[PDB]
Amino acid sequence: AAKDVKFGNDARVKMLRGVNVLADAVKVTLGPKGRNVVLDKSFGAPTITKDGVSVAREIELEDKFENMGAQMVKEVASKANDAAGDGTTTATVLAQAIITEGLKAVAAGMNPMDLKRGIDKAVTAAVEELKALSVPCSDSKAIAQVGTISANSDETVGKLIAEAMDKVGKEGVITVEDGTGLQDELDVVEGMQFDRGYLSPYFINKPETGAVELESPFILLADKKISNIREMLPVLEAVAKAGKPLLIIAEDVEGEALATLVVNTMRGIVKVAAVKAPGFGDRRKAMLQDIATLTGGTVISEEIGMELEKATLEDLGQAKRVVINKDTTTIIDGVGEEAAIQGRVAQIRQQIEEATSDYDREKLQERVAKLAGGVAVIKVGAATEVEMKEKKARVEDALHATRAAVEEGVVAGGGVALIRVASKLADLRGQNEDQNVGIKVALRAMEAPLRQIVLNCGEEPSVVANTVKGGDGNYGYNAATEEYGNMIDMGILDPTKVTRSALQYAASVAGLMITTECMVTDLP
Amino acid sequence: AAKDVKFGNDARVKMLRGVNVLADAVKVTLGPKGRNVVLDKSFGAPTITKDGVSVAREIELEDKFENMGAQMVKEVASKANDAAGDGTTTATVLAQAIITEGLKAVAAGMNPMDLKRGIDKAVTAAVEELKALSVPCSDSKAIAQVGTISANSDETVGKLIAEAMDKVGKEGVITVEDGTGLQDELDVVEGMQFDRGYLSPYFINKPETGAVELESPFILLADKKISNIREMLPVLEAVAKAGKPLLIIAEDVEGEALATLVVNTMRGIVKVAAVKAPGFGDRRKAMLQDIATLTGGTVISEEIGMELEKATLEDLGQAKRVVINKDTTTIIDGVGEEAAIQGRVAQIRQQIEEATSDYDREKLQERVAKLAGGVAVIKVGAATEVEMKEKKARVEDALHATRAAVEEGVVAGGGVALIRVASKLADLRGQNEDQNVGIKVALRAMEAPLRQIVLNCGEEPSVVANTVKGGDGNYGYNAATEEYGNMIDMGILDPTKVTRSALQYAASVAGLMITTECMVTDLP
Amino acid sequence: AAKDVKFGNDARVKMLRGVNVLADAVKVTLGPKGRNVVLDKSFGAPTITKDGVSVAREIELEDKFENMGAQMVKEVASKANDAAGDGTTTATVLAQAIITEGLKAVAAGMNPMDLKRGIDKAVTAAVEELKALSVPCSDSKAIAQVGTISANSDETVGKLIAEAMDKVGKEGVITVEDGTGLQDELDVVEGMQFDRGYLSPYFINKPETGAVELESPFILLADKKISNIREMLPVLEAVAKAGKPLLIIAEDVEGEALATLVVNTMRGIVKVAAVKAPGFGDRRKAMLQDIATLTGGTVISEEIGMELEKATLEDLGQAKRVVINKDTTTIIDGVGEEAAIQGRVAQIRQQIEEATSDYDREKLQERVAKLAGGVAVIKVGAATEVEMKEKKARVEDALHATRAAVEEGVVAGGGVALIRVASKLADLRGQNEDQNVGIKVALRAMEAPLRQIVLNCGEEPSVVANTVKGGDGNYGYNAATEEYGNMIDMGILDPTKVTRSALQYAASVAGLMITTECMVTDLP
Amino acid sequence: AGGGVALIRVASKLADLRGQNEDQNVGIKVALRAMEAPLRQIVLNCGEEPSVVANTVKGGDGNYGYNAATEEYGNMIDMGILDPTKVTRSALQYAASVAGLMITTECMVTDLP
Repeated sequence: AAKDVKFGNDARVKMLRGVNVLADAVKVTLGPKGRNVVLDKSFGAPTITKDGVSVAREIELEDKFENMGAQMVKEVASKANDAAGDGTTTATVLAQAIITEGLKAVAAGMNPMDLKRGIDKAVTAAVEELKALSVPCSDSKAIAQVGTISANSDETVGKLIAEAMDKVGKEGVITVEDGTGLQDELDVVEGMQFDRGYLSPYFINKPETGAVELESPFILLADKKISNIREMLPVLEAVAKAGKPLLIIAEDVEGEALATLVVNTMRGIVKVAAVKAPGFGDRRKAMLQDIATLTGGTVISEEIGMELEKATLEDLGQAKRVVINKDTTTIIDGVGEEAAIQGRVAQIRQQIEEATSDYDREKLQERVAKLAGGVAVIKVGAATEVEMKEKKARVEDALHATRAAVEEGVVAGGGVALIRVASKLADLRGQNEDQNVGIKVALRAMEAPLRQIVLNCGEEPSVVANTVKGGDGNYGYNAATEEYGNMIDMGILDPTKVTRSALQYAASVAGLMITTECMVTDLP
Repeated sequence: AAKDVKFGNDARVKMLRGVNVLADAVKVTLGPKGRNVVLDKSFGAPTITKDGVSVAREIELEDKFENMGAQMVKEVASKANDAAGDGTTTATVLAQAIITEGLKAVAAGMNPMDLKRGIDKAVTAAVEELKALSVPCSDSKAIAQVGTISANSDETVGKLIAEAMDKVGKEGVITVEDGTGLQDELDVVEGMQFDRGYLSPYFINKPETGAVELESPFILLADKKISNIREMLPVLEAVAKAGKPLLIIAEDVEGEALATLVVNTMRGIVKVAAVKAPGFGDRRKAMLQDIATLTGGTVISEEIGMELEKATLEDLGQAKRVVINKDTTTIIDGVGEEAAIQGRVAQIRQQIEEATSDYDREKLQERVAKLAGGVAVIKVGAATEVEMKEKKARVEDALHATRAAVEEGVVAGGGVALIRVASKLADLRGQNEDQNVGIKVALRAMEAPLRQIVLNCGEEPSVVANTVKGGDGNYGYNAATEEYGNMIDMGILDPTKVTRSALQYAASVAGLMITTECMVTDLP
Repeated sequence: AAKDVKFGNDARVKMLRGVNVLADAVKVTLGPKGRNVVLDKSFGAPTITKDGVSVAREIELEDKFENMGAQMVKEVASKANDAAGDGTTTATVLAQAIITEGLKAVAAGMNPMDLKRGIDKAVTAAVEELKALSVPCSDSKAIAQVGTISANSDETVGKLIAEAMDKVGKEGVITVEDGTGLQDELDVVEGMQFDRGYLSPYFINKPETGAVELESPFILLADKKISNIREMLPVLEAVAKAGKPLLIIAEDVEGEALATLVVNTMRGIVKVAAVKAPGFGDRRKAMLQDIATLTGGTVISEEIGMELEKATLEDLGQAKRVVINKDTTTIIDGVGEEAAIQGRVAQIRQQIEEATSDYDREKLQERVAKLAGGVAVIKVGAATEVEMKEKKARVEDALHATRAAVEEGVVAGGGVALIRVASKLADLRGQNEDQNVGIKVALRAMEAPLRQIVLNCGEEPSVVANTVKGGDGNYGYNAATEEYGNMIDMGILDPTKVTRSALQYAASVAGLMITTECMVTDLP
Repeated sequence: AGGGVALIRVASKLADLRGQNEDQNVGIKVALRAMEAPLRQIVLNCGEEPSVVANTVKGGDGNYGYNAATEEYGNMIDMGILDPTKVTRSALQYAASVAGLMITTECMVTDLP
C-alpha cells in the first residue's frame, strides 16, 4: 500500500498538534475539582465520566499523523496503571508540558540529541530527589490512613486492607469478592499469582474492569507447544457437557487452536482462557508441576508419554475461581490437597538446601514462598448490591494505592512533590547549552500538573505555583479547601511509585519523540 | 485613511521576509568574487553593476510590510556609507544575520529585552577588541599603501594623496578637480568646508554624483529667515542677467521661498541651491562673517539696515567652484582678497588670545584651522577624458579610504578582523539565558561577511571559517587568490572605522527590529 | 516603485529565454541563403527583409527579464556594427551558443567565475590565432579585390575605392555624396573628422542612415558650457531669417539650452545640430581654434570676452556640408581660405619643432594631419537616382569593409577562420575542470556560425562542420557555390577586425551574464 | 575501519585516477565525491558541521578518523569503530551497479493509475 512520507518539521508539528489535542481532551479531568467529559455512544445514551483512562482509551483522531502522535502517547501513558494503578493523567500532562517546549527548542534550532540527554539527566536527578523526599509507610496505622484516603476516607476499608496485609504479609496476594451479607470476611485460601497476562483481549469477559474473571473453571496443564484445535477436541467436548469454564495453561498456543479459541470467545460459544506458563525451561516445568499439585490435575507432556487427545476431566486441573489480566494471573481457591501441598513444600525445601547456586536458591525460595503464602480474599458486604459494588471498587483502588505505598513509601500529592523537587534541582547543569536548555525545559514541564490543578480550581495558576515553590518540605496548596499547608497533615498524598513512573515515562516519550525525523503511514 | 495593523509574529515575519530579500539581492556583490546584478532602467537596455549601494537603492518590494522592512534597513545601513565610505554591503549582511537569528530566538520564546541587551553588550566588547587590534596609520608610507590598495595598485595616486595630506595637514579639507593637462597637479587655493548640506535633492545639478556643483556662483550671506521670494526677486533677476549660478547660505528659509526655489530648479530658471548656515547663534554669525571676508561678499542683516530686496551683485560673494553633499558643504576658490583674509585671521588670533573660556578657545581654534591655507585640490591630468574620469572616481574613493585610515587606523581586511575578535570574545557572558543566547547570536552573526565572500569564491565556507578561527592575529584567507596568510602582507586591509560603524548600525537595526511588536501601514 | 526580484536558476532562465528568442529571430537571416523575414509596420503594408541588424533593432519582448536579456544582447551586438557594419549577426549567434552552454554548465554546478575565466582565456587564444592567420590587405590589387568583394563583385566600386585610397593615403578620411551625372568624380575637398557624435538622437535628419546630414549649415564654436537658450537667440533668429541650416559645436550643452534645441528640432522650427568640442582643456581649445580657422568662423568664449548673445552669421563659420555619425562627426567643404589654412598649418609645424615629448609631438602630428590631409568625396554617378542610391549604399559598405581590412589585415569568411582557430586550439587547458569546460564551451560555440550558415544552405550541418575541421588553411565550404575549396580563391572573405570584435563582445556578454545571480525589474 | 572512515580514506587515495576522456573523468569524480556521503551524513546526524570533519579526516592517514559517540577523534580501530570489509565492499559495488543501471535508463513502461 502506498505510504505517505513526511520529513522533519511538518511531521513533528503534526505529532505535536495531535498530542495537544489528546492532552487538552484528557487533562481537564485532573484534580479533585475535575470537570466532566461526555462520551458519544451511538447505540444508546451518553455517559458522563472523569476517568482520564476512559477518555484516553476513547480518543482517536482523524488525520493519520495526528492519530499517530496521539496513539504513541496514549500507549506509553497506559503503563502508569500497569505500574501503580493510577497516574495516566499525570503522565499525559507531563508529556504535553515537556514536548511543547522541547519541539519549540527544536524549531528554534538546537541539537535535539543534546536536548534529549539534558532531559534525561534532569529526570534522573528528579528520581534521586523523589527517593530522598519519600516517606516510608509500613505501620498498620499508616497503611490504614493511606487506604482510607484512597477510598475517600473509609476507615473500615482501610482497616480491612491493613488486617489482610498483616495476615498475609505485605507481599501476599489480595483479592476482592462480593460479601454474602452485610458483614465482611477476611479468609486464607490456597492459590498463587504469577506474571502472565492474557494471550488475547478477546478473552476479556469483563472489559469495563480490563480483566478476565472465571468461576469454577477446569484447568489444563500441557507443558508443550499448542497449535491445533484437534488436540483439545475431547477436553472441549467434556467441558461443554459439564457447562463449567476451562483454563488453558500451556507452553504456548498458536495457529489453528489459537484461531478457533479466538473465534469461540468472540461468538461466546465456549468460555475458556489461555496464558503462557510462568517462567521458562526447567523452572517453568517445576512451577507447572507445583500448579498441578495445587490444582489436583496432572501435568501432561509428550515427553512424559500422554497426549492432549486423551486427557479427561479427572486429570484436568480444577479450581473454584481464577483471575487474569493483561499483565498478571492468579488462582483462587484451588482443589489440590493440603497434605500434598505440604509434601511438595518439604520436597522443594530440601531441594533448596541442596541448591548451592545462590541464584537458583533464590528462585526456589520464591517458588516455596508463593506456594506456602496461600491467598487472602476480602468479602465486601453492603445493604444493597450497588453499595457493595461501589465499596468493592474503592477497595481495589485502595489496595493498589497501598501496594504502591509499601513499594515506595509515600510523598505529598497534588504534584507538590514534583514541584518541590523541581525547585530543589534548580542548579543542575549539563555539558552544553543545548543540554542546559533541556534542563530548563524539564523543570518547566514538571511545574505543569499543579498549574493545571489550580486552573481547574479557578485561581490563577502562577500565583499558587510560585507561592508553593517559595514554600518548602511538605508545604503545598490544597485544592479541596483551596488553602495552603502540609498535604500529609491534611491527609492528601500519593504513592511515590506513581509519580516516579509518570515522570520517567513522560521523559521516555519526550526523548523518543524529539528525535523523530521521518514519519510514514498508509495513504487514505 | 484606514490603516492595516499587524502585531507580533504577523509583522516581524514580514519584516524578516523583506530584509532577507534585500540581503539576497545585495550580498551577492560582496567580496573580490562579487557576482553581477542586473538593475532595470526604463529608458533602454539594463545596466550590469556590482555596486551593492545602487542595488539597495533600487530595491523596493510590492508588499507594504516587506517594503517597510527593506526600506528601513536600507536607510539605516546607508549611514555606514555616509560615515566611512562604502559601509553598505557589510552593514546589510550583518543586519541580515543578526535580524534572522534574533527573530528565530524570539519565536523560541525568550525575553526580547534581554536579547537586545546582550546584543548591545557584545557590540561593546567587539568595539573594544577592534580598537585594540587597530593598526595605526600615522605615516606617509602607510597612507600611500592604503591609497594604492583603495585605488587598485595606483602608486602615483597614493603618492599624490600623501603629498596633499602633508601639504594641508591631516584634518585639512581636500577635493579633486579635472586635470587641465596630462600631468597631475596639487595646488592650494582659498576655501572652506562646514558640516552642512543642501536642503532639497532638486538642487543636485549632478544627481549621478550625489553632490551639487556650481561654477563661479554668487554667495548669499543673510543670517535670517527667508520668508518670501520678494527678497529673492532682485537677486534672481541680477543672477539671470549675469548668466551665472548662485549659492544661497541662509539662517532659515520659509515654505514659500523653499517651494519657489524648488520650482525654479525643476524648471531650471536659475542654478540656485540652499544650505543651512553653519552652526548656530554667535558662532554661526562669526562663521558667516569669515565666509564674507573669504568670498569678498557682504553680510546682509536688518540690524545693519541691509535687506535682500536692496541687495546687488556686489554684496554677494563669489568663488570659482563650490561642492555640496548631504551634510558636507565646501567653498572652493573664494574671490575675497588675501589682505582681508589675513586681517580676519589676525582678528580671530587676538580673540583666541583673549579667550579665557576653553570652549570658545577651541571654537576659535577650529575657525582658524578652517581658514588657514584654505583648501588643497588635486588636478587629475590624464591622456584622455575617460582616463581622467575613472582616475578621478578611484582617487576620490581612495581619498575617502585614506581619511578613514588617518582617522581610526586600519585592520586586516575582508572582514577577517570581525571573526578574529569574535573568537577572542567567546568567554563573554550575560546575566541570564536570554543575554547569553543574544551574545552567542551576535558571535555567530559576525561570521557572515567572510562566509559570504568564500561562498562567492565557491569554497566550503564552514571549512574556511573554521581554519581562520583556528588562525591568529592577521592570519586569514585571501578570497582573491584563494590562499591563506596574513592579510597585512597581501595588502587587503579594511579601514577600522568603516567596520566599526557597520557593526554598530547593524546592531542598532537589529535591536530596533527585535524590540518591535506592532506595525501600522496604509492598506494596499 | 516596488521592483520584482528574481534569483538563481529561476532568474537566469528568463535571460536564457530572451536570448533564445532573439537568436532564433536574427540568426536565420545570416548567410547567403538568408531566409526572408517580415517586419511589422503600423503604417500598413509590412516589409520583407533580411537585414539582421534591423530585425534585432525591432525586437522587444513582453516579459521584463526576457526584455532585459534581449536588450543587453542587442546593445552589445551593436558594437559589431560600430566596428565594421557586419558581424552583428555573428555576435548574436556566438552569444546564443556561449550563453546556452554556460548556463547548462552552471546547472551542472561548475563554478561560474572559473567558467568565465576559461571562456576569456580561450577567447584571447582565438584572438591571437586569428592575428597570426591574418593576411595583409594593402596595395592597389588587394584594395580592389576587397572592394569588389564588398560591393558584390563590382570592379567598378572596387576601382573607385582603390583610387580614392591612393589619392588620400590610408588614414585619409573619405566620404560619399550624390553625384550630378552618369560619370563618377573623385576630388580633394577641405574638411575634417573628429571623434564626436550627435548630442541628441533628434538630430538624425536621415533616420534610415542613422547619421546627420546638413546642406551648407552655419557653424558655431562656443568654447564654454551651453545651459540657456538665451545665449543662442540672435544666431538662431538670424539663421531662421536666412533659412540656412545650423550646426552647433560647443564645449558642453545641457539643461534648458539642450531642452529648447530638442523642442525646436521636434517642431522643425530651425534645423540645428549640436556636438561637443573635441578633447579637453588645452588640446580641446587648440582643436577648436583649428576648426574655427578651417571654417572661417570665430571661437566664442568668455575668456576672450565675446558672448554668444552678440554672435552673428558672419561670426559663425561656414561649410557646404557636415555629417554626424553615432559616435563621430565630420565637416565637409570648409569655407576657410587656403591662405589661413596654410598659416595655421605652419603655426602648428613650428609648435611641433618646439615640441619636446613624444606625446606632444604625436598630438600635434595628428592635428596637422587631420587639418592638411583634406577630404575626398565619392560623387556617385549613374543614369537614374535609384541605381545611384544602391551604388551609394554599396560604396558605403565597401568603404567600411576596406577601412577595417587595411586596419587589421583580412581573413577568409563564412566563419571558416573561427573554425580553423577552433581546430588549432584543441590542446589548451586550464588549472581546473571548470576552466577546461569553459574552454570547450568557447570552442564549440565559436564553431556555431558556420553550422548555422550550412543549416541555411539546407545541407546537413555537422557533415560540413567536420569536413571543414578536417580541412586546413583557408580551405572551406563556399555556401554560394555549395562547394568546398579555398575561400581566398573564390573571393569569400571578411575583415579580421569584425570577427575579432564579434568574438570578444560575445565572450564579454557571456561572462557578464553567467556572473548574474540576482535580477531586479519593475513590477508588470 | 568503520564510520565510513575507510571509504573516505580510499576516496582520498584515488586523487589522480583518470579515464579515456573528460566524460569518464567527471564520472570518476562523481564516484569519489559520492564516496564521502556516509561520513558527511553521519556527522550531520551528530549536529556538527559536516565538511569540517570530512576535510579533517581526509587530511589524516592510516586510520585516523572521527568518533560520533565520543564526539572526538583518534585511531578509529582502537575505539573499535570498525566494520567487515565484505559488507562495505558489497554496499559500494551494489550502489555502483544500481546507479549505472539507472543512469542507463531511457524508456519507461508501467501501468496507469
